[PDB]
Amino acid sequence: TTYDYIVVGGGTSGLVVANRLSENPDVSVLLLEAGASVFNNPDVTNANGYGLAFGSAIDWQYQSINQSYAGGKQQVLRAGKALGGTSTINGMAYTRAEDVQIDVWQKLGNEGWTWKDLLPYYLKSENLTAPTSSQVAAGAAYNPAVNGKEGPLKVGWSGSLASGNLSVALNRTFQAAGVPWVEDVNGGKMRGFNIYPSTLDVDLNVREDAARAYYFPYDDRKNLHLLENTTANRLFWKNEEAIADGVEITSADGKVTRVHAKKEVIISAGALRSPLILELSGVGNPTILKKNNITPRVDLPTVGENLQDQFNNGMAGEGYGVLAGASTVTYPSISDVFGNETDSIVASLRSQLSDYAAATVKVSNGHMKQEDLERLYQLQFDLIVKDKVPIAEILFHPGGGNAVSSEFWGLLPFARGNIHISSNDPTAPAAINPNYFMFEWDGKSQAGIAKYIRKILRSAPLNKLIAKETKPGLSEIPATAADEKWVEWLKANYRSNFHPVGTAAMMPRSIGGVVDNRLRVYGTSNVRVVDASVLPFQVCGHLVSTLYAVAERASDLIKEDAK
Ligand SMILES: Cc1cc2c(cc1C)N(C[C@H](O)[C@H](O)[C@H](O)COP(=O)(O)OP(=O)(O)OC[C@H]1O[C@@H](n3cnc4c(N)ncnc43)[C@H](O)[C@@H]1O)c1[nH]c(=O)[nH]c(=O)c1N2
Repeated sequence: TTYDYIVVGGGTSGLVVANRLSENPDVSVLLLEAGASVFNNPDVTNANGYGLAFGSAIDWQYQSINQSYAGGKQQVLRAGKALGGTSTINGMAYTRAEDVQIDVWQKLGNEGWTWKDLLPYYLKSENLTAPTSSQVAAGAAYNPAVNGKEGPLKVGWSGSLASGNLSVALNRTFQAAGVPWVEDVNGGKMRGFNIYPSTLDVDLNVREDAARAYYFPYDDRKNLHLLENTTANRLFWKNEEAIADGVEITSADGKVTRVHAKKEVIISAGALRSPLILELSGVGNPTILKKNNITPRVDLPTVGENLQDQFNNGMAGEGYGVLAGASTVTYPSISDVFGNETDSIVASLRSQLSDYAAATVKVSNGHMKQEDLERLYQLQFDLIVKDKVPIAEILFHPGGGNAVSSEFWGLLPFARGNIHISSNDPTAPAAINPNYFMFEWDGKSQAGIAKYIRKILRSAPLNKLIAKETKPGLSEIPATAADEKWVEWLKANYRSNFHPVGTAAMMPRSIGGVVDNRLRVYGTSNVRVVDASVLPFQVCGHLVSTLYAVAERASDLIKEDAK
């Protein structure tokens, strides 16, 4: 029951760390995973199975508090309970981030974290299957210079991919609206329309989750150990800067035991669990810890703060006939969405930034300083307004038969919330509050994006295919309706976009960070967080690509520190 490294959470990020640290045959690694294999789970393996696993035994189905700035309801925040984590239940889209938005990580004080520092690790993680000519005819494309050829994560396009009326029409309609087709959204400039690749083993025609990528091909390594169906409760400490001695675990039979780490404990339980594990271990806000019958070990009160999530809405149209083709993504900038209204939207946002920052201070009861929040919000504002990073993701796909479905989300809302333990019982549900719709921009941008989608459906040449909008439809929201009617409908119908970051944010400790630029938790010698918790801001694209790259990079930092 002693190992060099214990990796808590056999998920998207954790499996990368366990894979890379176990490359040294003299280093022993223990993975702790609450779930089990999903190698044979048909809701997981099906390349066309997104959504099948929702609400099943492999979905944690975490519950938020009532969202008082939105519709007042509790929202589910889905997450994978499985070897492979959330990569087993996700939408399989493989898209990255805007170069300048990774560069901001260094601007905020994280030395060595820029697009060019992370780029080799995106490449290291990936093995892209080049598209066939029929896939190229459907619009599949890539830039060879920005895609890896030999990494564990297989990426590619469906063998079923075929050009069809809907995707040809969407491409032409966006181009006419001034949004160009881009060959690859993964080279650091994401704006455009694209037939995006997926985390797919194209030869096997199965979802390429993190366990199929980083675990099963390597599972006979004698130095790589898995304890599945096993829940990590908390870390325990050597008897000053805190030195983790190991992890306390509960097995399937309910027995509580200890496993010991000789070098480090890496916490990779996801953004909605890693901060809870810290809190249960005494690392966090001492007032919250003492209220919940925990003895504080490290006074780090921003654990669980700076939670940032996006929210997703859906729209739909009906064709005159059957619609087919590629699934598309569009990443429009603020001016693509707002056109002539852009300057007005920008001025309104500019005028509110300081007030947003003031309101966010209260969320943490002042454990983030107003001045630091204003600095962070100014960086996000500049990315939106000056660098013109995409403000939305819009997916369009055939919905079956004559249906076209769109799913979309604002990428850079300003609302921050938090997650905290609700007791010292490791099984108790956390208090999770993303504060969806807290700030005017967050809903106003969402409404702008929805109106833009309505306009695209009615624009040539796509309009020749589309009989009418069906969701919301013109009866529910007439085209003469004010913006507030859009915001009301979006509030009533959104879901979490399941993209939470920031709950153990990488920032300097003086401005409220939880981990340093080597992902080590402040106040500890040998504890790291390596998962979405550490991203200090949202990214424009889909999270796994960046989380794999971050975990690949962390693995090198861990190896260096061991030498
Ligand atoms: C429905 C849906 C749809 C999408 C997405 C998410 C969701 C929920 N995402 C987001 C992406 O899939 C997600 O952000 C990452 O998989 C999260 O990886 P992490 O390593 O942070 O946590 P992740 O959740 O993967 O891993 C945490 C692991 O820790 C385990 N665990 C938790 N608590 C534990 C404890 N106490 N003890 C032991 N084990 C514990 C969990 O069971 C899990 O295996 C996505 N991304 C993308 O790139 N493309 C997409 O198309 C989508 N779409």
